[PDB]
Amino acid sequence: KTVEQIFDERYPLDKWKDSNYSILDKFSMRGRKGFVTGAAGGLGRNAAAALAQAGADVALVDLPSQEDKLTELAKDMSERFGTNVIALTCDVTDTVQVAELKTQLVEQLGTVDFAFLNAGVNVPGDDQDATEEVWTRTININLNGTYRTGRIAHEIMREHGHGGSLIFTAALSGHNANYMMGSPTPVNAYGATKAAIMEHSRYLAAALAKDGIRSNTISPGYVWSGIFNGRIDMPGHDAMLEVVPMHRFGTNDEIASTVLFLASDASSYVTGTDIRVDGGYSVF
Amino acid sequence: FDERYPLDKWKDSNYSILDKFSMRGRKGFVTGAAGGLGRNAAAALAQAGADVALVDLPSQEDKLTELAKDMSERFGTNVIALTCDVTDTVQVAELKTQLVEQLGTVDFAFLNAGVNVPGDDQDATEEVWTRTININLNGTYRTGRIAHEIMREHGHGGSLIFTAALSGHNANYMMGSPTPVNAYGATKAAIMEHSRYLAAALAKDGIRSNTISPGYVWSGIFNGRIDMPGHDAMLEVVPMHRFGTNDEIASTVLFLASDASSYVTGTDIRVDGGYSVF
Amino acid sequence: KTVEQIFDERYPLDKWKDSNYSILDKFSMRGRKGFVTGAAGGLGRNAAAALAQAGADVALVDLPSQEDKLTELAKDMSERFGTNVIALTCDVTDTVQVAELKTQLVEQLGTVDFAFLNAGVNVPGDDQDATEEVWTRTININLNGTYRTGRIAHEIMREHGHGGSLIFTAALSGHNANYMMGSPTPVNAYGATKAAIMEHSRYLAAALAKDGIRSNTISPGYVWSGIFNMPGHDAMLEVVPMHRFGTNDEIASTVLFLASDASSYVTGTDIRVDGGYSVF
Amino acid sequence: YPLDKWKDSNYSILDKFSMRGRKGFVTGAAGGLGRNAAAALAQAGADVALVDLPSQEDKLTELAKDMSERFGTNVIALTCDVTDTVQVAELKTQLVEQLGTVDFAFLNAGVNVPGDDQDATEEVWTRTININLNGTYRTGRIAHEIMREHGHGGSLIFTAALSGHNANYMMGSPTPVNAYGATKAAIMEHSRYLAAALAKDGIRSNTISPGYVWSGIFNGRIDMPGHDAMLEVVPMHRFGTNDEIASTVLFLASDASSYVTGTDIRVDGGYSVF
Ligand SMILES: NC(=O)c1ccc[n+]([C@@H]2O[C@H](COP(=O)([O-])OP(=O)(O)OC[C@H]3O[C@@H](n4cnc5c(N)ncnc54)[C@H](O)[C@@H]3O)[C@@H](O)[C@H]2O)c1
Ligand SMILES: NC(=O)c1ccc[n+]([C@@H]2O[C@H](COP(=O)([O-])OP(=O)(O)OC[C@H]3O[C@@H](n4cnc5c(N)ncnc54)[C@H](O)[C@@H]3O)[C@@H](O)[C@H]2O)c1
Ligand SMILES: NC(=O)c1ccc[n+]([C@@H]2O[C@H](COP(=O)([O-])OP(=O)(O)OC[C@H]3O[C@@H](n4cnc5c(N)ncnc54)[C@H](O)[C@@H]3O)[C@@H](O)[C@H]2O)c1
Ligand SMILES: NC(=O)c1ccc[n+]([C@@H]2O[C@H](COP(=O)([O-])OP(=O)(O)OC[C@H]3O[C@@H](n4cnc5c(N)ncnc54)[C@H](O)[C@@H]3O)[C@@H](O)[C@H]2O)c1
Repeated sequence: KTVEQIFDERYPLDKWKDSNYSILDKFSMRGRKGFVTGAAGGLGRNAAAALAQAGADVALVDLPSQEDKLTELAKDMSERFGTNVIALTCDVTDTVQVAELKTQLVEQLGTVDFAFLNAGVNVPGDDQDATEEVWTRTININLNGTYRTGRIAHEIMREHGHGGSLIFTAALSGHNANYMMGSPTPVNAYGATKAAIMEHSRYLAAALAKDGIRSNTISPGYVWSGIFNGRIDMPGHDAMLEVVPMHRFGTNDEIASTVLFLASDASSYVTGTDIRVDGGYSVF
Repeated sequence: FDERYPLDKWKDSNYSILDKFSMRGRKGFVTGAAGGLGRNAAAALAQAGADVALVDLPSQEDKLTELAKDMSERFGTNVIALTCDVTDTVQVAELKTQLVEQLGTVDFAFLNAGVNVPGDDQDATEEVWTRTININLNGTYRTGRIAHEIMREHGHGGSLIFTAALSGHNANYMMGSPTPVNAYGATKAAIMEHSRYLAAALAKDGIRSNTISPGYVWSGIFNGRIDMPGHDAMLEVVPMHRFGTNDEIASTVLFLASDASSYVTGTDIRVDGGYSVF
Repeated sequence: KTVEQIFDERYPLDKWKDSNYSILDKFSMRGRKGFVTGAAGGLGRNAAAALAQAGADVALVDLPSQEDKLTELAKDMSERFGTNVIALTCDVTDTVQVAELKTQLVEQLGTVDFAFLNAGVNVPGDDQDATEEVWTRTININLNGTYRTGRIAHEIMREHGHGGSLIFTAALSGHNANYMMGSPTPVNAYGATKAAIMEHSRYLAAALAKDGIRSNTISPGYVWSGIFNMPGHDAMLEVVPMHRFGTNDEIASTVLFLASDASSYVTGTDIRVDGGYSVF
Repeated sequence: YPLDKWKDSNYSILDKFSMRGRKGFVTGAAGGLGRNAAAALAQAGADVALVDLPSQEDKLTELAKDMSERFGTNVIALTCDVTDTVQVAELKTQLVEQLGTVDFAFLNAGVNVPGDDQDATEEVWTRTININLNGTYRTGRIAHEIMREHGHGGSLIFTAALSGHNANYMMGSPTPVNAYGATKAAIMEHSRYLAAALAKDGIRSNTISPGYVWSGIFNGRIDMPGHDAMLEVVPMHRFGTNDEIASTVLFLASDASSYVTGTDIRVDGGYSVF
């Protein structure tokens, strides 16, 4: 029937039988623009760098204090991959800076096709006796900060009248209390925010599907991004990887490839789900 | 071994499995105790033989006092009204003191207080978002904090029950689109991973931490807001094709609070009439 | 007659204001009849002893080899709790014995209002190099056997035109690979079958809700049931916050919750009784 | 642990998605997901064996020749019923003999047996377990047997389902996926166990859980009202296409996912959120 002809047109079965078509083209980010938060840190800058090499304009977003490190990273990535990689400072806990970041993203870059909302922090003393300061500091940065930065991203997309890809950095702390030889790590408030970020991403996926916007999370395990260099002896290293079958820390590049996949058309039917990158931690 | 892991306790004639659901000699509190889930949980625990503090907003003091008097007479336990806005850190600090002074100790807490702020969708404003976090997430944290602080200071175990939600796992489906539970869903997911950490962290101290995730419960909050077509439309994705009742949450709170759940910690019990299946 | 008057009658708010009402009555199994598979094991007999003490008639079901043990336990629990507790031997891999079980359940009990599908096995050499023999034996017993015993339970319920509660024993192994000092324990096929039982239970919960039948899984962690007999013990309890094995009565109390009206709005979900393992 | 590989003229993140010199096989290679996955891995520069029922031998050969021409790689056809242990043993030997070794396996073969509801018979139940569970375990087992015997790592990819996580929803009732859902759930915990057990061997094990994908299996079996009634709970409000599964299979097969093991990627256009 015409009903079957409609389905056969809507859903092509074998694009690989077109000479001009390639499955590798899906991982391209050419003619696309977006921003990366916490882009001074290992996961942020490496993710941004991977998106730039795929051929995307990337605004490197981090604290005002990182302005110098941002602008030189923005310059290095620009000359390396011949892309418009700019630097924009914004404290994500300050609404005024977030409101002004929205303005500069649209003006300096052009639009937002993707957003890697990676900015986050683990506060010391984040255990069962996490104080009001330790609790609220984590909630204000991880949950409220992300929400705001996530909001301006999908605000621009709808206002510009096109789709896009939201990638929120969660954690296994959002799934499990991180195991350390009988006792858990201090990730009480930290885990709560990442679990909140996860179900937030899931809601936006459901709500913004009609707008052509996908929303997914990456839950990295132990990744050696530079966060705690010279702050973990090999006794600690080998002790931490007890419960990681692969018995090694992840690297920034192994997260960068996952961000690329979620940002690109390779994941065009992936929304409202999580991709764990933990070397099999979640199995235990 | 063997001596500390009895295989067949039922072979003792003076033992009974039903004694594990008893709460006689137990003392604790319930937040949101003016609401359907809270007051029915409080009444269940009191009927099981516990002393209960009914905790809610200052504006609910008269209702709480009425409820507390009613439950005391019916069940013959110490049921008292104690007001606390969980957003106010000063009132939470005072709540800790009055719990200890008027009950003696805390062996259980049902941290049930929560709101659904209107306009909680993709376009959630700073106010709608932060209000939901401040009440549901921060409010539940600090009320949870004083409960296990009292337990450890008094040198005994206890059971924390946090009210999460189905919204914490899934976005509530209604006729193609999700219901506005953007911030709400986020706070309930946070509470579930919060309770999990505490379960692992406070096992040393003999304290269990678990969540209940209610589906659709006819608590009083839906009265006069929905019609029959809306009722049926909401329950399209609920196999049992009916709202749960306050007694069905109350029986679950008694299980997790009592010794029946003695080896149950860092987990969640969904009470949603099979919603989560879909 | 008003829409709100119907809702008020459908959904009572404060049943405790009925002086004849008690929340503890929801845990009674008086006038309820059911069966427990693997009833010779620790989890099985204790669950049965609990349900009998709550006031239920119980058929104790296990392998033909356990007949004498089942008879002794069935006579013991009958004297103790003053209910009709009977023994009915059945190999869950044998379709003729399971058809014979369905007959004797209706003939000797009268009906089936609850079923604890607890029978299960852990086969030696169940690792990455699990053989066709080890794999298929696990699947034949754990998955296919549990399916059959579960099927006749909800067949009897629907044939007798009433609801009931199915309880399937899953495991921690169904969610995660059990941790031992860097490597997983041999639960390759075992883990697979327990994960299959969980999603099997979840389908039945959705399908049988209209028939008034509830389906739930219990996922025990490390329970000292008698299947076991400082070292090794502590290595396994390294990732258990409570740093102790569960006892059979701690699973039995979870079964009684799921079998009783205490869980009347609980269906298509799992209850982890693992002392906080899942957290790690 | 390098911190910034991007700061290197001899490095590309896109190169991680290459399969140059990689050898492996795809079960269910006659169907939409299988053949399009194979095509994607072939175009990435892998030698690929198309594995399906003996009845599909002619179709597999035509595809294997078509794919070999377009992508200039050794794409071959092998018959194997996954319910037959003798044919699986024959497959293992033929895989090594015709490819050389197996660096990856996409265990994608599966069936949805009609009458698979609450009253799924012994015949309907056992058929689903035989094919989906025992057959997937077999084809998986010979894959990591070869990898380890040949003393190198690899990537196992098992096709699970949405049905493995949730009972598919349609107008207030679950669709008949009783045994189906059970097998797909078993495959996910199977994959998780292998991920933990074979990590030291350099072998990764992951699952893909498709929602509704217009692979060809739905052709002429659903009308427009039925189509729309199914997409009520899919926010993207459309079926997936074989290419959208293929891109996911390539990610999990390739070095792009080098730190991804013992997990699942749902490709359901947002289904899981409800
Ligand atoms: N590397 C890991 O082990 C790991 C594991 C799980 C989760 N994560 C998460 O990944 C993300 C990146 O972490 P990382 O490993 O690269 O270490 P990192 O500390 O270098 O990265 C965090 C970055 O977020 C920025 N940040 C914090 N608060 C901010 C604020 N108000 N405004 C703007 N920027 C702010 C920081 O400046 C930093 O550059 C974090 O969100 C972290 O929670 C990391
Ligand atoms: N009824 C349902 O269908 C349902 C479903 C999922 C989750 N929940 C959650 O269960 C819990 C109780 O639900 P309910 O049905 O009884 O609704 P409810 O509104 O009647 O009960 C919640 C109570 O929390 C109190 N509250 C709000 N803000 C407070 C604050 N700052 N400080 C102290 N108290 C405050 C309220 O006064 C109220 O009495 C809530 O957390 C709710 O989010 C309910
Ligand atoms: N550490 C634990 O105790 C633990 C943890 C997780 C899951 N489980 C599961 O709990 C259930 C009971 O475990 P248990 O601790 O009592 O050990 P158990 O071996 O003593 O009990 C299992 C019983 O099932 C019976 N069985 C095996 N195959 C059978 C067949 N074809 N037909 C009839 N009966 C058969 C056995 O005879 C046995 O009595 C099992 O399914 C087990 O996999 C146990
Ligand atoms: N298309 C979807 O919407 C969808 C959704 C969820 C899961 N899946 C699963 O994805 C996989 C591919 O499905 P599909 O959409 O391409 O449908 P399909 O039926 O066209 O492809 C499956 C292939 O497996 C083969 N097969 C069946 N039994 C076999 C046996 N004993 N031995 C060897 N091969 C056998 C079949 O010949 C078939 O070519 C399946 O496992 C399916 O269960 C598909």
